[PDB]
Amino acid sequence: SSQIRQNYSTEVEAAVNRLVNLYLRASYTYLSLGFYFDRDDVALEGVCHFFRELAEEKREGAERLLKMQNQRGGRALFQDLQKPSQDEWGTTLDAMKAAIVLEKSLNQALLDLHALGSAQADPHLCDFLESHFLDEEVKLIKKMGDHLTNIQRLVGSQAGLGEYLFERLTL
Amino acid sequence: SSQIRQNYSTEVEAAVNRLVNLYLRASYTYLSLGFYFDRDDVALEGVCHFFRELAEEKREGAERLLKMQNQRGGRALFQDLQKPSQDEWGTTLDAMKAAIVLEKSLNQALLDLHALGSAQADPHLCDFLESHFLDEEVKLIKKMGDHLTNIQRLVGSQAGLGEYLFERLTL
Amino acid sequence: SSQIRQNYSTEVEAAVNRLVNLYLRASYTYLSLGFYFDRDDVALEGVCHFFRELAEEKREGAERLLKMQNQRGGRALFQDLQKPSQDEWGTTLDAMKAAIVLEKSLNQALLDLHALGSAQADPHLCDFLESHFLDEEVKLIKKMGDHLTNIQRLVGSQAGLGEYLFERLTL
Amino acid sequence: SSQIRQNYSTEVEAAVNRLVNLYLRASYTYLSLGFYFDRDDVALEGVCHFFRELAEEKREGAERLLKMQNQRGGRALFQDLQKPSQDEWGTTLDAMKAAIVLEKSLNQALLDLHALGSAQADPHLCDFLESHFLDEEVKLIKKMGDHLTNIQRLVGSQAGLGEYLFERLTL
Amino acid sequence: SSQIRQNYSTEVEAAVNRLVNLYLRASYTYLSLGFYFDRDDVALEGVCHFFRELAEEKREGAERLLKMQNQRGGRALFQDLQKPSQDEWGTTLDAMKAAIVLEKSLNQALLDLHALGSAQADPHLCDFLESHFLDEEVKLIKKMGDHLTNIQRLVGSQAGLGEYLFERLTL
Amino acid sequence: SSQIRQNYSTEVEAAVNRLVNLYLRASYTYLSLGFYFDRDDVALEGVCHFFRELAEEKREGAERLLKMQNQRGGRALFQDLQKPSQDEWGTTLDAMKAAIVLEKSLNQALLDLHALGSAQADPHLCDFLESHFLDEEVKLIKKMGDHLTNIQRLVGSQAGLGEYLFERLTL
Ligand SMILES: [Cl-]
Ligand SMILES: [Cl-]
Ligand SMILES: [Cl-]
Ligand SMILES: [Cl-]
Ligand SMILES: [Cl-]
Ligand SMILES: [Cl-]
Repeated sequence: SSQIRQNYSTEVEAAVNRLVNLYLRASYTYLSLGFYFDRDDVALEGVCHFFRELAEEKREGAERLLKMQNQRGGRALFQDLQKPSQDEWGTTLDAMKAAIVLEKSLNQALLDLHALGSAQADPHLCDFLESHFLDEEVKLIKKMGDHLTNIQRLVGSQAGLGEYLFERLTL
Repeated sequence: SSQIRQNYSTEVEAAVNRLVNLYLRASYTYLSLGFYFDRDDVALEGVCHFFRELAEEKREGAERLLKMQNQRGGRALFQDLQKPSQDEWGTTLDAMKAAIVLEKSLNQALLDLHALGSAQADPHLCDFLESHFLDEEVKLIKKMGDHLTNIQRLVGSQAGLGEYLFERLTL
Repeated sequence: SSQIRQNYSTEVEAAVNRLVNLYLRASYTYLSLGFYFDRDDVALEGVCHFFRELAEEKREGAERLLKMQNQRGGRALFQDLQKPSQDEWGTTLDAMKAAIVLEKSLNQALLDLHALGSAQADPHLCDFLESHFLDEEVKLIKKMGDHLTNIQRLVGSQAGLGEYLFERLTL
Repeated sequence: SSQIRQNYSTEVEAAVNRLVNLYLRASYTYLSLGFYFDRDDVALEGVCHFFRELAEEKREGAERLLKMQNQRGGRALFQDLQKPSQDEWGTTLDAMKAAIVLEKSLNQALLDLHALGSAQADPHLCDFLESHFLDEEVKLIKKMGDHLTNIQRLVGSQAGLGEYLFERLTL
Repeated sequence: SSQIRQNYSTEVEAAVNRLVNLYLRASYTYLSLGFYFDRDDVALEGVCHFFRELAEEKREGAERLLKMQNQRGGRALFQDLQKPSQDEWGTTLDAMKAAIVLEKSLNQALLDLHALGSAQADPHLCDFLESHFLDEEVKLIKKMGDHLTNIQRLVGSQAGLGEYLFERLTL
Repeated sequence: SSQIRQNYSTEVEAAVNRLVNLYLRASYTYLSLGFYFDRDDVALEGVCHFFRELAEEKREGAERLLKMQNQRGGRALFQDLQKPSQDEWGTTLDAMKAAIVLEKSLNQALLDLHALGSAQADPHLCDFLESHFLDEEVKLIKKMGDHLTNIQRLVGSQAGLGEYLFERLTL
């Protein structure tokens, strides 16, 4: 039992460890998406770079949650990281749809945890999510929605052409 | 129905559009106050500049609310902008009293919307108001109260003299 | 009655206040067009930026007219600002057509006021419109006509593709 | 009754004045701890500097609370500052334990006030504590817990040696 | 009993601890005066800054006395800090009169302690007061007397006007 | 079947994907070791930093293997990442022993894969391991052996003292 722990519920502690698992899983998914778009038979470098950058952001999320865990006197506990849901990710469109689905699930986890922190009267947890995750997630989802719209407008008749142009002129 | 929208109530969406209307109305009021104090028969440049600067701040408020609207997947809807409540604004004192009344009504709108966001369990809205409006509004109201006190001390016997001196040495 | 006013007709004064209303209305229209193209389901950033920049130019127009009003000893009077004619603006093409219609109506207001100033023998008003509005308006209308032509050439068979390319390579 | 005060409960106002008293009392305690470790018969300069720096941080806390008090239109009221609980503070270990006890009581005061602000629907107070105190307090308590652990590992057989080494290589 | 203490009377040691209490009390008084003049209904920023700066100087005085205490091998002992004599400080005039009364009492404490050090044949104490307090106190009292005279000349018929002008053009 | 693949055996391809799994698992282990030594009740910052840096190096290893996979025309395939073998890592000594065990198993995987590449007559694979992994691994193992020796010499009678000193003066 901790020298520092104050106002830090076991329920929050545990949900924080699950969120770390989710973020790491997200990182892994993006590592898989990034290297799929680096395949010689896919070869969309801008799409590759976009997903690799998200791998990194999601790893950094987990790391910030682990630091906060320790700052509040909780105990990091790690679980198995499950492999991404797919081994091949189809088109840029398919991939960006899967990424928005993923982000909406991270975002709902963030909101679920905020609500718990709020029911537990844990304002530092609530602020920590407010300052470092909730707005970042909103901005990212807006950006992906923006991309989806542009990808979709570009499919038209000429899907290859549109995929090339999006990668070259937007990403 | 939106690709991005998550945890964003129609009630919040609508209140955000009304707040945009309020901020724009406030901007307009300050544009009118600014140009009244630029009249050759009023000629108080420091008072002019103070109100023009607030016109600009309130426009920027509306713009930030419109951006957030889009970031959450809501739909901006614009209404008629009603003209300022007055065509002539009297003394610096009169004007600063009207500006504090205006700001207290914007501030109560902000607090009403925070409360709604809080009842709707919308922590991103609550944080967004916290980070960009509530403290800014408090600081502005403090500053106007400070000015009012100084204007009032300067009326004394010699109202013209006091109005000149306030504009020259404070604004 | 004014210490400074000379050769400044009540007819000009009033038409100047109406032109201010028109410019502000134009600004508002462009604010609405700008945020429509920032929607996640429209997502054309170059179109957004083009219209936001015009919001700003039209606000600055009104501000210069209000300053001149005061410089000539007239009295600024503000009216209700009516909401933009549309809540959704369709394609880039639709939007640019609406913007040219708007600008042609501002331009005819400018010319109507010049003619009045000319009938009233008010050379300072005539010069002020000449120096700060008439050429600026011509240049803007030329630019919009240029854009319209390019948008139209790009519709061809492939409307999404053409809308993307115009926004990416021209705006 | 105030020209500026809005949504600022007498209950919050009073609790803010008590928190100011607590922070100042904390400052005083740290001033006493700092000068005890500057005694020629204690002579641990790094421990001295650590506590003097906290004296300063806690004074600055009180000052920020007094500023906010005025910004919200409340009235600062000062009380007697009670002397520190001890005139001599024993070992570095003893001192750091007393400092963690102190900080946990400041931290619980902060949380109590946040809860009150939350029950009173006072989001500006809640944000102000979130932005300037709650995380700072968590970080400080983590740091003191870190120090305690290191002090404790160093006692072992050789308490003087461990106290010297901690002061020389950590503080 | 001290390894370092030489020619340092218990009578001096104790009077030094009382002087520390006096200086801290003075600091507190000035902290209260500073925040009173930051009230929105008082709003005299130059008066605020003048008193806050004295809060700081008097804290630094106490700190230098505590350092010397330790340098001579005496033992710092802290007492209760009594609250300022007033919760509201009236006009700038009232406040500056109270500050001169306060400073004259600090100054008489300094002189009383010098006399004791002189009777005890403690030249280092006498020099320490000479080098760091007696002249500083004289200069401060001269400055406050200068301010009082200027405040008094400005009351005349027009007290608000004079209070504003003093704060704007002198402080 | 690949446009680029030449002299790249399915046996190598598969072993490369398993090595990626091993490196990622190693990264995870080091992430867990790093945050254990950041606990307030462990508090050895130099040990924390040493393991976090290895988390990063092992992630970069996996990333370089995934890039090479794609460069040779193989297909990255990801598996479940198993959780670290321990939730708590004991002393610095315990941790460094576990890290050397881990590295010896990575190193044997590297050598096993080199041998396979050598039996398959795949000189590019052999060179790639030579240039980017085998020497790096040797250097790291030497460094850990160096650390182990120093940790062990420092246990002596005084284990806490030795753990503190190693972290402060070596890491
Ligand atoms: Cl799975
Ligand atoms: Cl109206
Ligand atoms: Cl209308
Ligand atoms: Cl007491
Ligand atoms: Cl008292
Ligand atoms: Cl396992």
